[PDB]
Amino acid sequence: VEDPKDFPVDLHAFLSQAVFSNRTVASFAVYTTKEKAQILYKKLMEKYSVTFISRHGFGGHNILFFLTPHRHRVSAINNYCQKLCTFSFLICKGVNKEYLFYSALCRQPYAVVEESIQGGLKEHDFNPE
Repeated sequence: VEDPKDFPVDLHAFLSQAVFSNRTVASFAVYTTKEKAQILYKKLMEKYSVTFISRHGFGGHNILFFLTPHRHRVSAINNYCQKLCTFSFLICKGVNKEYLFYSALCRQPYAVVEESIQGGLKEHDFNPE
């Protein structure tokens, strides 16, 4: 069983593929092992002063979703996360459709493991589609 090379395909519409873009953004996702995500949940929370972070389970792996008070390049966030990894896989992309992405991670086949605001994010926390 090979490690994933991208996020699951049911999330593709919500993610930015432009991983080398030098525009700064404020919503990110990471797909990695349960072990790395447990650690990164707290480390990213502190490093980037996140306004929200959640950790979700899928197929033996985890996905982190987080929002930041300041904008960052995806490559900077990826660089920080990759420092924890040698053999463990880790995919990091910007999230274009914040609430749609988070809400997909709160329905099967995904499960919320922990999140930083009690009750999570609300649809009304973002503009309507």
